[PDB]
Amino acid sequence: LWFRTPEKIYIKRGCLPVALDELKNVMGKKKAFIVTDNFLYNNGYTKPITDKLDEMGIVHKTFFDVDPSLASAKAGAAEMLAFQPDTIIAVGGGSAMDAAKIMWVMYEHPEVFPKMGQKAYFIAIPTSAGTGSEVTPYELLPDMAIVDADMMMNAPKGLTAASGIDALTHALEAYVSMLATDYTDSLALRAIKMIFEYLPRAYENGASDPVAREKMANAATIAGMAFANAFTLERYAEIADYINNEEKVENLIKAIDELKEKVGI
Amino acid sequence: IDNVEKLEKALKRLREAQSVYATYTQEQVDKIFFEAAMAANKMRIPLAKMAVEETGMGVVEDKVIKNHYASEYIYNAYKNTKTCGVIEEDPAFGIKKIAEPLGVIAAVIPTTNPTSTAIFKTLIALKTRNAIIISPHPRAKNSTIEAAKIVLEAAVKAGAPEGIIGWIDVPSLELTNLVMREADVILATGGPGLVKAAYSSGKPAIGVGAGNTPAIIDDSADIVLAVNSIIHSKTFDNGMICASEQSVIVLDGVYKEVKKEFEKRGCYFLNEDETEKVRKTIIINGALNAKIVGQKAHTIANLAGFEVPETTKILIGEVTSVDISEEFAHEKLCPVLAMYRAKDFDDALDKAERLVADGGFGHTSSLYIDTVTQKEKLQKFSERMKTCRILVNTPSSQGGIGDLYNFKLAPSLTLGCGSWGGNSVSDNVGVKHLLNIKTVAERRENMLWFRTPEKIYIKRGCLPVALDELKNVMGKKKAFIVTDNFLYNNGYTKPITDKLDEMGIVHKTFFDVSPDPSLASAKAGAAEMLAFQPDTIIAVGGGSAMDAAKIMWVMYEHPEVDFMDMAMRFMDIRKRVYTFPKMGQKAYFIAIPTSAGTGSEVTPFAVITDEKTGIKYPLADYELLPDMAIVDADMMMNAPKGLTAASGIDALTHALEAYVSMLATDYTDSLALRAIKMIFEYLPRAYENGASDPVAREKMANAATIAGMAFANAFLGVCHSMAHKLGAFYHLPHGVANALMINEVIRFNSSEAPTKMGTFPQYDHPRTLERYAEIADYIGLKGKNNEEKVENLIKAIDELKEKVGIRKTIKDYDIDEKEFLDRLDEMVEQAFDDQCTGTNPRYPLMNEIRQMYLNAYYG
Ligand SMILES: [Fe+3]
Repeated sequence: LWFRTPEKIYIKRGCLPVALDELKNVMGKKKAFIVTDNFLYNNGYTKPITDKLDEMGIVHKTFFDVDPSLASAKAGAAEMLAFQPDTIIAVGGGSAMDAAKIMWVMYEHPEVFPKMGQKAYFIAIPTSAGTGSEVTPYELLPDMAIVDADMMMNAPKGLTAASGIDALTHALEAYVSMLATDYTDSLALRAIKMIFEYLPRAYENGASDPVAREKMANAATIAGMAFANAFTLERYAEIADYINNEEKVENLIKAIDELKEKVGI
Repeated sequence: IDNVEKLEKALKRLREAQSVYATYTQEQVDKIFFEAAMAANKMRIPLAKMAVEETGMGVVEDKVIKNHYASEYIYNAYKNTKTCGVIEEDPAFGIKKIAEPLGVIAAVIPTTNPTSTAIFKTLIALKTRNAIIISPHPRAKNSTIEAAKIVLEAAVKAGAPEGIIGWIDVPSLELTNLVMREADVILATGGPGLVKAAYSSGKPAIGVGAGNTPAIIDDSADIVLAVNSIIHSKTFDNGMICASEQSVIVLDGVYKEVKKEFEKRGCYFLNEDETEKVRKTIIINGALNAKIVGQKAHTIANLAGFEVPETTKILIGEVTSVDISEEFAHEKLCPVLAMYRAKDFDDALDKAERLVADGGFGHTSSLYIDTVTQKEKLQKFSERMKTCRILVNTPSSQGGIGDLYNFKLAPSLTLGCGSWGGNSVSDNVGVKHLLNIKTVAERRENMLWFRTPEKIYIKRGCLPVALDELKNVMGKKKAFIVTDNFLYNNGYTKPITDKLDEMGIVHKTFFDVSPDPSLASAKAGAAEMLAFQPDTIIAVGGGSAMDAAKIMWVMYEHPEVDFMDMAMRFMDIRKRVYTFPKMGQKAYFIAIPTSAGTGSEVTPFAVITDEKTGIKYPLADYELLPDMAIVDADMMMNAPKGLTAASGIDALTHALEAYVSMLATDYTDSLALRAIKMIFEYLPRAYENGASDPVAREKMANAATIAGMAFANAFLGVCHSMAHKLGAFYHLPHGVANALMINEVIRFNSSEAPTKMGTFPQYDHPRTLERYAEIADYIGLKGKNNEEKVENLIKAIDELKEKVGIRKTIKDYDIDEKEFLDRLDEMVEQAFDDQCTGTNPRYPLMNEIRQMYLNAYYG
């Protein structure tokens, strides 16, 4: 077995500026390539990142044209090759991160796993709390991950519910998986317990309950780690007890149905 | 207002008016500013005539220009500047500036600029929402008063409070002294005698200095431009304006052309007798003559006693000395000018500094030079003059008040001279000097992290695979194996050297590491590494070998590093004074544990014994994380009984203190809980059988690794701060020392009313009892009231200690009572001054640490 995670994972509210100032100017990077989508770029969710990269001396280029398509990935790779960046920042979560990873692969290896750590330094910043794509791939694994609730305060209700259910599903299959070990078991159990407590609060109040949003972000990250490191009746019984080993499955499925009802699925 | 009582009443009414005016919005202030600027601009011509008639000096046209400047440019500069409420707002942080007003201002007006300065000060006071009191010079009083009226009425026609500008009709020394002592802030002007009283009154003040300004002309200069600029600036308002050139230093190379250009355009050069006459005329009885300021060159010459053509503009007298005794080296607000002869640029710089230090210290200075190829001379000039306003190719009178010839310079009168002149501004006085910026702060939290070594391989028999990976993807060629003598003598490194000797890797081993390693062994290992120059480092020992290998790695990649500098205590890991050097260029670090409960294969700590005094110094930084962690049960199935028990209890203490620590997040919480459960579930079986229970041995190693990650990301507490010193003083094993103190630290931390807390932003209130309750619930214990659960946890820990053959107290390990008592006083101080102590939730004191030690010893 193994255990692979990104080099640095930074988690707290308001950690985006400090995670950039204290490292990016320290490493001496001079060029940045932000990759986002139309919606986030238009609403101005990339403003703090460009504002931070403006205070210190880095020139930045934004690519906001991206389910992703391979044609968009090739266009982004061509744009990267023309711009020749050094740091790649992926913002948006989900499709945006996969697209950015593919662009990174094609930009650092135009011949097309090969070793891609020479031309670019990859940073992932999620704006959704369901995918956990910043910690999952093993040569696609990002070099750094920044998790803060400020980027995820104003998510819509349907997206919030879908993201929560996706994180729950990831945690459940990470715990049940045949390759699961103690590390993934502990992470998945923690993620499930945090999901069964704060998802209704995040779906009801939304931005009015920042604690629930931050807990959902952390649970999404833990579930992503568990899924990345881990791709039966006793397992489900232990999960239910943590939250005659036959009725426990029924109670767990009833609780899952109740949670789905609470978020309007 | 010519007596005290009326002045006090005026202050009272001005304070009442300011209290109302301080709450106006942006639009009202904008309208008032616009109306006042309109009135002041429209009344530019009569004011200049009145000022010239009353003061008896100056040129009416230049005063018109000055009034028009003080209205139009002042309005244009701060036309759309925000001075009302929130200015800067950073949502990520919690900072917010409000920019409140200042209060009532006591403004002093000189006699050289009666109306323009009054207009400027009144406008900047109105824009900033402050009241103002004008104290006019006795020579120009009426004119200044009129200026204020021209604004005041306009202000109250836009919505300003009635008594928002006030003035003293008849000024006197006692009245001025009293009015300075009452206003919150003083805005002084008029040079020495008044600025000293402003700065010695008990209230904050903003004064201005004045004096000589030197103009330098060198070989590579535009002669026509320099001469004409000097003439323009000197003749502007007959030199009665401040910052006008008082002396010009011309180099030897272009003296003739400069002199010819000066005499071509209306300048009169003085011979010896006329120079002496002007000397006697200018300074009388060691003071400036009051009948010379603002007068024409012809008038000055007639006062001296000789006649000059009616078209003469400047009187120029060539002199040689720059000392105080030279009357031509002093300030003179008149068209009289002095010219110096210089040999090279350095002589010009020396004369300029000698002339600016004695006179206008901190005020303007000017240079004329070709700033295309003579870049070095410009930098030399810049890095030499104690001058707040250095001008290049610019007339000084119009350059000091800079919006005409240069931009991005604040347009204003009241030229600040900085600390050199006894002032506190060192800049052009704008609106930002009349504001009280107040900041709003919101509670944030420190950024946290999750840092682990990459490529952590977890499987029995996986060492062959992970060591074969070394050649395919990485392809290293040299290997250095750091172990201890015990495992080397018993052949515990045989598989590794067998795997390396299979293929093309040259390997060397170092086995001279004793338990509790010393720094001399670190030097020996670093020297051997330097001699061999390896590409990989492998540590195949449990507790001491990893620390030794890490310190040899540090001393090998950076031989110039110092241990005492590198082993300092800090408060924040990311704010430490000493920054660890990067370690990724020479060697590759691999850790292969053989004792379960150390966790050093995944953590940034390393403890080293000094051997000079005998103190175990722990040092921590994330640059020490190995690049490869290989854990395999095969090399851990032959541990003794006592060693296994010590390792298990040390791992349990690691997990408990990681869970309880202030730096605790969900990651370390889950890891610590899993490690805690798996240690209780499997430790006795591993201790009893050992070789016959492979499952228990694998589970113990897995739990040890989980706990290692847990406290690698969340630092430990005071239990280790005590156990380190206890095991260093009496040669006790680390696990045993941890076992004897955990059940007392648990009681120490679980207090709803602690004497002190751990001063961490996310640690809001004492919550340790609840955390211990969660631990008890997860481990499978029963209780109620959140109190019996902690007691049952303590009982379970005691039973676990009893099961693994660990005694009950310190005294059971043959520790002399007198020796213990004689060194407890010195050991407590060392226990308190430890790196881990700063992370404990309760932050123990000295007496409480001593009491814990006594309770541990006496049971
Ligand atoms: Fe320890």
